[PDB]
Amino acid sequence: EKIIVSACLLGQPVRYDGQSKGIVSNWLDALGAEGRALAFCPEVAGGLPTPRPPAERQGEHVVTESGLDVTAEFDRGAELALGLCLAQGIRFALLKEGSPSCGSGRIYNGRFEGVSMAGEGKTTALLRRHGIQVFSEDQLPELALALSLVAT
Ligand code: SF4
Ligand SMILES: [Cl-]
Ligand SMILES: [Cl-]
Repeated sequence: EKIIVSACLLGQPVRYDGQSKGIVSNWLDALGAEGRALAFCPEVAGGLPTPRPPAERQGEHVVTESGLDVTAEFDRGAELALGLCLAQGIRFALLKEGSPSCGSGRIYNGRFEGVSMAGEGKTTALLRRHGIQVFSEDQLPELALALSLVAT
């Protein structure tokens, strides 16, 4: 029935630079109009401000370029995303690609050099570990299908 969605994909200005990543989708707009797309930002939920410095995963740690360790906030935001899914009975997530929290197919490599690698963010990894299917904004058709199959 409902899905959890990265708040930036819904146009909320919660990105590290205060920007949004609002996607153009008639389907996502309709889902939101029905009260079925729950906005959530793991980094803001975890206690990080907006704006905030860029961060990259370095294995299980998440750090900024200056070496500040923000894993505590990233892990809290991931656990709150899981908590919202369990409370609302959500089995699907639409999360922002490339993010150290929301990435699902790729993330930055931890070297702060603009290089991506195959991998997932901290929130995606925890949701997948608990049986929640995570799709990126590049997989809207697949997500829409997965949600429609259980409708009747
Ligand atoms: S943590 Fe996820 S939802 Fe929040 S701004 Fe970053 S990519 Fe978007
Ligand atoms: Cl960006
Ligand atoms: Cl990106």
